[PDB]
Amino acid sequence: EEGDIVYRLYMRQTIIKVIKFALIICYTVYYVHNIKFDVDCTVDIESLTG
Amino acid sequence: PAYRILKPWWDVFTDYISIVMLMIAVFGGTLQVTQDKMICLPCKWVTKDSCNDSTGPTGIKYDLDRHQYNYVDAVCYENRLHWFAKYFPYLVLLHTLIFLACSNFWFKFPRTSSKLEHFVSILLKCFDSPWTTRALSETGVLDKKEGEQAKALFEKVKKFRTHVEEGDIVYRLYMRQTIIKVIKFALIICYTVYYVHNIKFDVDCTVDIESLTGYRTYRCAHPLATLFKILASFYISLVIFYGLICMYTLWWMLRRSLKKYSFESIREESSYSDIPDVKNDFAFMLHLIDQYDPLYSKRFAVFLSEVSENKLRQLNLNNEWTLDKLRQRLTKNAQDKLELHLFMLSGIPDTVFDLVELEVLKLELIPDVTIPPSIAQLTGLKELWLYHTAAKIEAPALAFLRENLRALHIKFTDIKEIPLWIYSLKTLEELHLTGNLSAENNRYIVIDGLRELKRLKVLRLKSNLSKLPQVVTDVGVHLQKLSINNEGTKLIVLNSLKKMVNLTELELIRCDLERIPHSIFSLHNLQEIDLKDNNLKTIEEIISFQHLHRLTCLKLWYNHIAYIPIQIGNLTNLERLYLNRNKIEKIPTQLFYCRKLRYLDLSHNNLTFLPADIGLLQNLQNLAVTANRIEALPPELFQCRKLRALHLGNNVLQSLPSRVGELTNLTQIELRGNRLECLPVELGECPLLKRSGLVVEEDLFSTLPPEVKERLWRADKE
Amino acid sequence: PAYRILKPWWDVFTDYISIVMLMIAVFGGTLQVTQDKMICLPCKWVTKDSCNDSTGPTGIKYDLD
Amino acid sequence: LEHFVSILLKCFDSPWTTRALSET
Amino acid sequence: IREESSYSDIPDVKNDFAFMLHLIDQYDPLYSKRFAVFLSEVSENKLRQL
Repeated sequence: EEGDIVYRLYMRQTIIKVIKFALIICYTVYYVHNIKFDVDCTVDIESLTG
Repeated sequence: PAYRILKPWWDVFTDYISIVMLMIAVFGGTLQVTQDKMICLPCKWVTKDSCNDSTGPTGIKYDLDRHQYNYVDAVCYENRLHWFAKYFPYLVLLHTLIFLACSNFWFKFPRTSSKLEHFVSILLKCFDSPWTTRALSETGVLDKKEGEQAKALFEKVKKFRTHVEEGDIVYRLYMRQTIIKVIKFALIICYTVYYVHNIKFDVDCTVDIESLTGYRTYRCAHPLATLFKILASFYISLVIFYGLICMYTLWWMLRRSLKKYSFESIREESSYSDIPDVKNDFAFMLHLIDQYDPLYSKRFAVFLSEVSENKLRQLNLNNEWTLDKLRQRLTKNAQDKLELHLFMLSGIPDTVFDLVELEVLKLELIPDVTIPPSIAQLTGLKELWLYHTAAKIEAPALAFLRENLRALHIKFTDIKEIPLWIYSLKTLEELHLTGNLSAENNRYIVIDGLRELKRLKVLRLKSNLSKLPQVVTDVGVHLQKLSINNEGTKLIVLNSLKKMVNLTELELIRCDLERIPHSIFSLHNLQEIDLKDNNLKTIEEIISFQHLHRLTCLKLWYNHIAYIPIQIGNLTNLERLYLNRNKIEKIPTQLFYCRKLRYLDLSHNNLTFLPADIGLLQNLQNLAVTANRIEALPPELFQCRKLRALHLGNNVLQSLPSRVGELTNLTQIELRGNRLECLPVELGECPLLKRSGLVVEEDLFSTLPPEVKERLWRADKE
Repeated sequence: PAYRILKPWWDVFTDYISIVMLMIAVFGGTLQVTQDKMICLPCKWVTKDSCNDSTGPTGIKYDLD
Repeated sequence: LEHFVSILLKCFDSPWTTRALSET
Repeated sequence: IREESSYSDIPDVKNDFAFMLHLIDQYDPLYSKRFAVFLSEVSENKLRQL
């Protein structure tokens, strides 16, 4: 009757799951479009290849 | 098996973190193995051992074979690349392994493993017991089996406590373990953080091999540097978390000082105070189990209490003694009263009180007794004897005893064995106290409350008393018999005894009085007097006993009396007279005015002959003159027609007169210890005599006629 | 199951050491198998069966397959 | 060995032992 | 143990049964103690009486 520990932990657990969910949706969708097949890159090594 | 209970939460976190560390270790290792590449090229223009870094463009031509690139790769990988970037995952793997070894060592180490498995086995079989939950529920009738289970369990716990108390091995090893983990933590943080920045993607290396290639310097690239860098950051983060957990554990353990388990909370709460505190190597286990679940501590603590054990003893004792067994153990005593005598038990079996016919209860040397209400079943109880047994009681049983008791005997060492409630009683008729009734500067405080015992008809005290208590003479309105056995301690009477007008029998025994006091003459109702061991030499004062018309018995043995005063002839109502074991030289004839005498005992005096006046005891029935030096009996002895027993053995008789034939009612006679050669035939003339009753040596007995012996044979079985 | 009692502590340590030894054995074995390489080159100038060790630089040509 | 340890465990597990030891 | 618990009538052990006891002693002396009781003849006599 006295404890009240299980409810608190399950509460915190659910909250952590939800906030983590939101974060991963956020940055995943923000950065997903950057994947591409072809890329142009300028690396600046003249001495080794020209 | 069920060692989950041992492991605390921090141990759990350490375990899973170790698994994760091992996972990333294996991953980095296999990644290193499956590709192990570095990509090198030369540098044409050199400035300070480094690259100068100075119509479409065209590719550069170095004129090298594919295999030479691999050679220079291997060389620059071997030499100039830094060892940490090579051997990171191997080291991590090693570290994880030695963490886990430190973790599971004290389980796998046998000397402690035995103690642990034994401990937890005891704990689980204790927790599963039913009597535990009963005892806790308490805050009937039980099975024989589980009682013995519990008893065996108690002793198991006791020997186990004795066995574990000395060691202190587990605590030391756990201490060493934690310390190793912490110092190793610190070291790995140190050099890992010191060397982590050395990992780089690009490396310039000058190896000095001109002959094989003709180039001095090289620029090389290491693809996996970035990945190992992030893994190392992640690694040290996990490691930091691990070490903080270990530090918390260490701080807790060193702060708390666990060698003594305080235990005070349950004994304050549940009111089981008689449990000692715990010593080293058995407290630590309890601290751990407390960290897991406090309930098992409480469930285990119950067996440590002795009160619980005493109650369990009472329960087995109530369980064991069956009624049928007790019924056969009972005894019907000399007064035709059913009695039970018990000694040296742990308490009172409750099965006692269903023996409804019981009339006397005796308790001897039984500690911490409480009288239960079931005593109301013993409707016929009349006596209770408490020998060194203090007794508590509550009101219902108390009321039953107030209304249904006649006598109380107490044998005690001091006041602590005196129940205070006895003075609230009302139907008591006898009180018997054995022990000193007084304390320093507190004479007779123990008995101040006697006034409430308004029905006491007999008091006897054997208490080494200097004086007669005032309270006795105050209660003397209704007291009928008082008896003091003082064991030679001088008693002071001092004028109070005169108030006891109702007294009918007085015994002032072993009080070293040395003279019969004159207060006795006012006690006109006295029937019997006994003056054991008062060194009495002359008893002339008995003249004033002539007014005690019911005086029938005078008991003066083992004194120094030299002669019988003549006035004895005026005590015409005497029935019993004992003057044996004295120094008497002659018999006055005046004794034989007491013609209602039945019993006279003059054995062990200095008598030579019996006067003819012995014929005057017309009411004599039994007589002992044993162990004097009488040679022959006067004829007038046989004028006492009513004789039934004559004890004359162990004298120096030379002949037995024939007139023994006249004793019709003789059934018992002593002639043993004489130098007779035969017996007179007239012994056969006694009708009521039997073979068992003719008490004489067998060789002398054989001299009788066979016909007499046949009639004796017939007489016995009839 | 029941033979734990027979084994003393030193036997236990021997067992776990043997496990570790076998582990490193298997690892070295598979490592040898999966790459089994050595990388050789010639040496142009020889002195006592050993290398003499004697406009930008240019790569050397041995003309080998 | 298996026979020996069987004897040993059933001796340790025997009920008479705890009485025999408790008497001292 | 025979000096301590006062069961003197146990002989010393010979080869191939002593060695086992030494091993069990190295594991835990307690099993050796609990096993030692049955060797005594006093144990048999007392159980007969009981």
